[PDB]
Amino acid sequence: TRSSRAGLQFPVGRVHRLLRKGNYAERVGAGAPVYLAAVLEYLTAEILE
DNA sequence: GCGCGTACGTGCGTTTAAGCGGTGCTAGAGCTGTCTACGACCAATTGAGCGGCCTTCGGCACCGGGATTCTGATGGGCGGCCGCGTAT
Repeated sequence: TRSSRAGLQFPVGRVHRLLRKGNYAERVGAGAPVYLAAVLEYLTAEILE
């Protein structure tokens, strides 16, 4: 389930919703919620340490 | 302020390559046309997430008890007080 299937530490089923409610393009590409959680986690980790 | 030094502006001549308009070629943008996959939407169920509320062990810095070391009144014995004092 999202983190699982994706294999990330970030919420994949949270940024998908905001990107569709922000109202960016007409519909949303399937690519992004998942990809978009990934880089975010990556940045998150780069600072903490 | 002043004074020394030199580098950077202004000139001419030499030189080098942009800009002009001439043609040719085909690549890659733009259009166009059909399919269908993927995202929005509506539904119903489920647990991740937020407020509300209070947890426990480890680490900084203040602490604890027991043997041991150093200071003080005590005391017999060898010496010195020279000055009042009794005896012949």
